[PDB]
Amino acid sequence: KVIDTDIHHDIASVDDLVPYLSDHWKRYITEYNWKPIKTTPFHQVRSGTKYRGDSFGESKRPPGSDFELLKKQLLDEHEITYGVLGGWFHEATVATGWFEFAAARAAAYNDYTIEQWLNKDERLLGSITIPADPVAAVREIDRVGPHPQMVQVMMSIGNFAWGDPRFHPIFEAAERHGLAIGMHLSADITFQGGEFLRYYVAWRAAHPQAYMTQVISLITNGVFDKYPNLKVALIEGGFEWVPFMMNRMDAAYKGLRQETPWVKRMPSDYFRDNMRFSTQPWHDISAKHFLDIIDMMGSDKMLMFSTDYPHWDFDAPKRTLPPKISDDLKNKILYENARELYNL
Amino acid sequence: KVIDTDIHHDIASVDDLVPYLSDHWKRYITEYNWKPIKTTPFHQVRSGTKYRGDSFGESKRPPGSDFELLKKQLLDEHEITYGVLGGWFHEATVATGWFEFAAARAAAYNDYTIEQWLNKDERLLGSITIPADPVAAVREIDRVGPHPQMVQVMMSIGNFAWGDPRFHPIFEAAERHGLAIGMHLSADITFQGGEFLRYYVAWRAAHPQAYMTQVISLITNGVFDKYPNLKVALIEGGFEWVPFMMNRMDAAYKGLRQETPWVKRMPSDYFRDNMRFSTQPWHDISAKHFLDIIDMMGSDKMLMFSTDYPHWDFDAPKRTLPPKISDDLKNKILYENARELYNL
Ligand SMILES: [Fe+3]
Ligand SMILES: [Fe+3]
Ligand SMILES: [Fe+3]
Ligand SMILES: [Fe+3]
Repeated sequence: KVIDTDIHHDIASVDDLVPYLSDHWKRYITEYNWKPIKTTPFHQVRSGTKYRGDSFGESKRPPGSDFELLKKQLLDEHEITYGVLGGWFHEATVATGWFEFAAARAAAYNDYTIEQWLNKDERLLGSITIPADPVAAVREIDRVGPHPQMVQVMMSIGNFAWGDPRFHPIFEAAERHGLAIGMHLSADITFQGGEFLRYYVAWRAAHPQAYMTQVISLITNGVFDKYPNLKVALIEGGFEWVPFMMNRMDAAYKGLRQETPWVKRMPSDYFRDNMRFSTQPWHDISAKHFLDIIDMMGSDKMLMFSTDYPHWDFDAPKRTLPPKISDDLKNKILYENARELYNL
Repeated sequence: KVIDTDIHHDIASVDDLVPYLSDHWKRYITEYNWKPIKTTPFHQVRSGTKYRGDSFGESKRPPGSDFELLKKQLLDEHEITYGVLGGWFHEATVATGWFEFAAARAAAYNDYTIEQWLNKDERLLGSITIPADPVAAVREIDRVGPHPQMVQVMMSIGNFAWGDPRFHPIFEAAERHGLAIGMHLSADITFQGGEFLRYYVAWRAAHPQAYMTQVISLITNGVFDKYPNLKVALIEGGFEWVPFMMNRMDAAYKGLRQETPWVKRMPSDYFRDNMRFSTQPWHDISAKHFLDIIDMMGSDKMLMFSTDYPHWDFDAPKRTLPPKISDDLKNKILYENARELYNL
């Protein structure tokens, strides 16, 4: 009855990666003291920062890194049929130097998911962590993509556009392996002139813009005309802006499609046929206003559920959707739209 | 019946500025052959580019640089009661160097608008062109803001955020003079990583994001708590995304408001009380979807109309709103909302 499309399991220590790195790269952790950097100059102004208070546990363990707490607190407690692990490994994809090392960690992150998460539970599905280098990412996708519980290539949203023709081999590898594209913000997003907007509360209100840029980038570069069977899940960008983007791009393309002649359809088509959007973070939306938005969308196949466990704005699956919506809709958003996406 | 809030008068050539510049800066046009730069690597793939086919006339004159044609084709032809001239002078405001000269051009642009446009027709109103530097921007507002037909300070949208405390002296100087803030895109907006997104059709699709950052920046830096009678006109960024941003910022703020303790109201109160949005460019929208957007806004006082004369996606007043809406809403969008905004 419910498929969770955004779960952030984690490593509890950078040392969890040493057992999967070649001996060259083991040194960067053991001897050269490599730690992952995040560039966001701010965070949630609350105790427990980005997490639920009850996700840390008693062993001082980073939330999301304890498999057993994941099982109890989320999979069992909230009756999850299938959870799509997102990871907390975006750092390797949005890395700004040491790209060779970054590719090594990508493979290392995926070994850790397969061996310490996917293989320990049938309800867990995985996303492939990739470096941004298209050659290495195709090489990683070919490596762990054949895995049966691997459903998604994770294109972490950074300060570049995935739909650029340089990354087109990565989409082809994912279609050649029956995978969807997941897309989730990273913490490094900046905006015009590269500024962070001074406050986390402002940065948080802005970052759906980066999601919007990626859908424009996928559509205008003809990614969906080249691979019309590829689907892309936008995870945690919201969805209330979606009818606006559909209308704007349709109107833009009615006058000017000759600039990108490889785009054969109307942009709102690729929204219905090739893209899914998570409902998290859910905000109090009346059932009248929610149904308006579905109607402005022209489909009920486009929304999916996610909890974002273990993050502070966690959404519980029986407490989020407006109660007055049809059970048919309720089941499509809670289960069917995702199940179709992941061939589940 | 109609107040047009986006009209783009222009100079015919950089020699129109020379009478209004000091001798020092005359030389930059006379001897050093200065020409404004725009950085956009693309434009509309169409004959006439960004302009209407009938806007050039037969003089080879730049569209919108011809007072008499603007009168016949726009003010008279479409029966405009008041036009808010927005100019095409954002280059001075979004200048990236030679700032001292940029201030001088700002004044010369305003001198041009006053002497050759505002003082030649009573249905015309003006925006104040400013340099970005807040000291000299205040100097210019003080100098030309007392002109009886100047209703707006033009805060041209580039690759920075106007809500920054750096700029608050400009906000204050507008309110002290009884002027609103206009906010219109530049040619020079980029996005994540400072990229342009390869095709003008993509760039068109994305530049509403920059409007989104401006309204976030205004709220979170407390511009409207500092000046609660100050109103801002987002002109040509669209409006169908207004509901999503009001709810996104309201959800953020319920939980994180102590980060910005100067923000005393709810974000969506500022949207209703402090912000006004243009309808251009108008995309077909059903009557019910349009009314659902207004219900979602919680106010019928936020939408205004503009033609965007002389650009290629010009809207005509008798033919843009949903033909099924009440005369009460039609008059509020076409006239009343702007008339309250500009104390007209
Ligand atoms: Fe997430
Ligand atoms: Fe989150
Ligand atoms: Fe305009
Ligand atoms: Fe325009």
